Amino acid sequence: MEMEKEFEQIDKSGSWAAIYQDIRHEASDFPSRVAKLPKNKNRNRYRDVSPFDHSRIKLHQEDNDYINASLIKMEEAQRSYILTQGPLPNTVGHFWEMVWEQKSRGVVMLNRVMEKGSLKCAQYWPQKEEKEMIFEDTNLKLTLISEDIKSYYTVRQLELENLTTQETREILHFHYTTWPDFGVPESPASFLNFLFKVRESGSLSPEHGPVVVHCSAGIGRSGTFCLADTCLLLMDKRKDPSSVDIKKVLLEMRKFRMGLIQTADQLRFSYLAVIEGAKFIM
Ligand SMILES: NC(=S)Cn1cnc(Cl)c1Cl
Repeated sequence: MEMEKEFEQIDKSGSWAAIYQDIRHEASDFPSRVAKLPKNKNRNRYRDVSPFDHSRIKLHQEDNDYINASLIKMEEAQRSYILTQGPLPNTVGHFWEMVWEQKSRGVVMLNRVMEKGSLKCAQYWPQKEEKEMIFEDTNLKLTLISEDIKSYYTVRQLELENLTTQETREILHFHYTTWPDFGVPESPASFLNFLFKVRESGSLSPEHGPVVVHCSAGIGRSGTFCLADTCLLLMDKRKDPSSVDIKKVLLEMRKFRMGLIQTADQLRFSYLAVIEGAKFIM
């Protein structure tokens, strides 16, 4: 079926939970043996969210190459994303090592450091120009260059330096600051505006390594971001945009990381975002 009318048909019939459970039943299951080794317990935020072995990002380190991160490679859309968890106190250095080694231009953050009165990820970037951060385990230096605070999101320019080679690179930090503590946003308008700002920066483009995207577990909000982006790109590329099937795209992405889209409300919100974004395109 088309998307917008499939949408109203699920709303009128109130069957979002049944649609979402079908997705969960059909989703791929692949091994995640490296993630479950005992030496990696303090590298995982949640025991039930792990990268598959076949698609995990490897650190270029011979001691321990493990990080909770997955490469999502979308062949028809010609887009790649790295989806990861919010860094932990003992993985902030690994996180920036990955950004460096994978040649990423942008980092997309969809959570606040504290939500619901608890810490959802480490404070992994510097908050003042004159107070830079040094990650001694991976030999990197990170400096805040500039910061632009808007009503729904903040963009930061950062300088990452590889202290071994003295090479430097500019990283853009796109921070969506207004996702609610419970539920999903009422309108997708500010999320779509944010997606378009990331696109405009070049961070999603083939001349760079894959964008790094995260929330707390790296599957819920993060899944919504890449699912909406890929669906809109396919609607631009194809002769028949109504052939784009969001449930099929989601199942393809779930071949690369488990659990993408965590609730039936996130699924409905993803439909809403794609439906509204397609118009604005023309
Ligand atoms: N009809 C479409 S959108 C084909 N398809 C299904 N899943 C993905 Cl990804 C693609 Cl492409």
